[PDB]
Amino acid sequence: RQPDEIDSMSISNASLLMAYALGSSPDIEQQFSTGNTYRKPPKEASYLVSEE
Amino acid sequence: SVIRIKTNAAVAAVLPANEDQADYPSTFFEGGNEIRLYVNRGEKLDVLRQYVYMGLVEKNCRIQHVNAYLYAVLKGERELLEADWDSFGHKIGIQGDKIGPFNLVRVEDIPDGLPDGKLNAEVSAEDDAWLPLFLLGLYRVGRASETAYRTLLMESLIKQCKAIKSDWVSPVTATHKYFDVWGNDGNYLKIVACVDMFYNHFKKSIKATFRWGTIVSRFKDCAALATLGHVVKITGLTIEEVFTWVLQTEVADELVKMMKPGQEIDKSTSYMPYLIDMGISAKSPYSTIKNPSFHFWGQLVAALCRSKRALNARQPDEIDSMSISNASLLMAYALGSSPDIEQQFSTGNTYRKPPKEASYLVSEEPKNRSVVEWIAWYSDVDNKPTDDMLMMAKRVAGTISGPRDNSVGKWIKQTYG
Amino acid sequence: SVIRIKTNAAVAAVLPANEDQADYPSTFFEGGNEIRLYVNRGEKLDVLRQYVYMGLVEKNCRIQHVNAYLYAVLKGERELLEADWDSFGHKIGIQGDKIGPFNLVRVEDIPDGLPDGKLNAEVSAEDDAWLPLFLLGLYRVGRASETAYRTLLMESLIKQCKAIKSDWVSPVTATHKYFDVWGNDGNYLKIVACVDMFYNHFKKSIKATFRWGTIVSRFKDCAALATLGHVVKITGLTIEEVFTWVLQTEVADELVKMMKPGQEIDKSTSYMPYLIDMGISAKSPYSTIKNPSFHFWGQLVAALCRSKRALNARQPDEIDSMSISNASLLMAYALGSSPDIEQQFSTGNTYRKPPKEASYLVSEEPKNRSVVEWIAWYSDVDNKPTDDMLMMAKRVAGTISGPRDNSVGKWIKQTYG
Repeated sequence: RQPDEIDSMSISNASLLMAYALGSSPDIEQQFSTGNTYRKPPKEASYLVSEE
Repeated sequence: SVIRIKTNAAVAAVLPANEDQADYPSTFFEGGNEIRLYVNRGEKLDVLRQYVYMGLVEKNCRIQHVNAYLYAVLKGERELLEADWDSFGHKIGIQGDKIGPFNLVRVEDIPDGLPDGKLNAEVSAEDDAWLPLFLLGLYRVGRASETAYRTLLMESLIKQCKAIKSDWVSPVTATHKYFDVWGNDGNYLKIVACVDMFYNHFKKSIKATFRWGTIVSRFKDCAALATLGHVVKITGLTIEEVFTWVLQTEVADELVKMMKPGQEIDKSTSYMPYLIDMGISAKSPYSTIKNPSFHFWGQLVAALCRSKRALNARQPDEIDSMSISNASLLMAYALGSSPDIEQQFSTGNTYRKPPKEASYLVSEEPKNRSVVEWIAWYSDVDNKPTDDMLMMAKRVAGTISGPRDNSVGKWIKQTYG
Repeated sequence: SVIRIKTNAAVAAVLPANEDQADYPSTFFEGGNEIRLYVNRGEKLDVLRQYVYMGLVEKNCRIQHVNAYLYAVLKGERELLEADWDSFGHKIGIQGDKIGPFNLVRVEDIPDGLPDGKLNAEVSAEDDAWLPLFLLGLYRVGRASETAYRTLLMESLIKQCKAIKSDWVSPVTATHKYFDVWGNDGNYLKIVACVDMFYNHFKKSIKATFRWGTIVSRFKDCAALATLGHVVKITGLTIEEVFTWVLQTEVADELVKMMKPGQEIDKSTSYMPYLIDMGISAKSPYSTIKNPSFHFWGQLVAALCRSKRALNARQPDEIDSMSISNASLLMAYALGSSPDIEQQFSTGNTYRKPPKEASYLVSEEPKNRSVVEWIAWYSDVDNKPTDDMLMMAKRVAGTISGPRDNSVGKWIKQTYG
């Protein structure tokens, strides 16, 4: 149920920003390994797609 | 090193309500080494078989009768041990002696519950060929609730109409569910488990036909192990190679909890598969419900890999479905971009002789199935699926002629398609 | 040789629940063990012939009667052994002797189980031209369960209506299945196997017509051998060349276990074809269920090579089908891109006269069927099928007018098409 008398216009906007962030950066980290490495992350600086 | 949360003035620590854990089969045998069966022993076999045979003719068959009879007919069926049989520290039999079907559990005398009524019918001194098979067969029929409940009784009647000569009236009701009570009796679950584990060891014995209706008791509520084995066979990867692809931190903790060493999950002829029916453990940790976030992973990977069996796997609500589905498509699109394609036999010729020229920059798609090379490749696309990648997902979506509701097949249709 | 698996702290055990293997014909007869047919003898032939006819006219034709009768009527049909007959070390007959149909197995008189009842009807005593053929032929009707169950009886009725003169009453029921029980009797399976193996050797004998209805006993639960033989004929490759194409590491493992040397798999005059009916093994290693991933391989290749029988080949659940289908399509498109075209006869003229080309830059498509040239060719396209390659797959998809509910026939239509 959508609760009447809330900032429905703004709360829906903040919710979409959080939902689109979880999908654009999923919980994607390897866990197990057989003696192989860890993708050696070099900490990216900037992608110009949407500076996402 | 926990991270504290503050606000515009002060800290506000947060913790929600908890949830329940699971039990393990091995912990029960540290002080309570012996299982406790309770069957009525003292009445003669022929009197017990007729107490059941008139309870079977009536849609009102009590459970104390079926337990007392099955202990009588199935107690002399001893068989030769060709090799020591010892699991979880409780040895069952030394080499060269005949053990019976009931030496797997201590047979304690029943609490005073001697069966009432059901006056004996005519002489059925030859009906032991089917009676244990029928009463054991209702456990399989007691389970199914859908139209398979109709199919199984017809298959069960064939198993016993073949048993005597030709004639067999069918006392069993077509659709009444009075024998569903039998699955709630803890002693009846133990005798049903003893018949299956015993004849799984002596598969060559003539009485192995009784295993119908009790084979379902083996590896019960352990579907998470079947999911791990299903992924290994369909993916073509080794069991170790499947573990490296567990891209979620939460899915690994659920996969780790099932792998606790001293549980004898490996090797047959163990007490672990029958942990629940024997009472060895409540709510088995290998059940699908106890580790849902791992159950969706892999089963979705098997789907995307054209399983057709994973498509009817109820997607478990309350998991990181948005992220688990992304790791599955990357794993599924890696298995198709590097098929298990290696020469095996040879008539005297050589191999593709790869010289490893650093890499090809077409889409720098790795030519191997190693997770490390693929995760680094997937980061170049900002961890968002590529065109080609969604295109395979629509190809898998086209095989789902009709999904089951709220299933993995519905998930592939709504998300990827 | 297991590899170790770590996480962010510690190692994790990597073993799932196990499963069981199959037996081999050679391991039996390792002690010199004899097959032991166990049938009740000592009763007169004519009374057993009448005990059977007075059960056959009714819907209750018990099997102890048919076993005792078939041993009586069919023991003495001896035939001229023109050459030594020796399988698995247990010699059957020396050259030049009258042999027999029942000397392949020890007679081993049964513990007293003599059939009761069914008093004799009128005397025929000359109708053995059809009676063994019907009871042996009724085993074949025991198998089919669909409308072919009706078609086989029509073939059985014509075989015996022609047997007497013109007249033939048909005691057999049109559809009742009281004789489906007969296939579970171990003695009946042994006698039905002896008639087929005996008359497979003496094909010229007049009583070889009895072989109808027992031919189903040959290579039973050995469909993987029929699949391996089918690919050699449909693809046109030599049996050696088919082994070289096994692009999956798993498909090789079934062929290795299927080829165990001392099993007399090649020899006709051997005990191997009757693995199930003779009791030599309780689970043939050559069954389709015992060798998955090989059964999907080849049968999909036979499909893709436009075989009409492979389309109804049960796709084995729980395999790496996504990878096998890629290797299968690559093999099928190689047989079509270089058909066996070498000239054979000649009037004194020559052949395609190749002057050592060694390299054409069209698509470097090899002109031969060697696996090595195709694997290197497939590696240049990153082990993904080409346009031209899928275009052949759509061509095979258009001939699949209607698939059954699953199997490879769904594969060519659903994925490649």
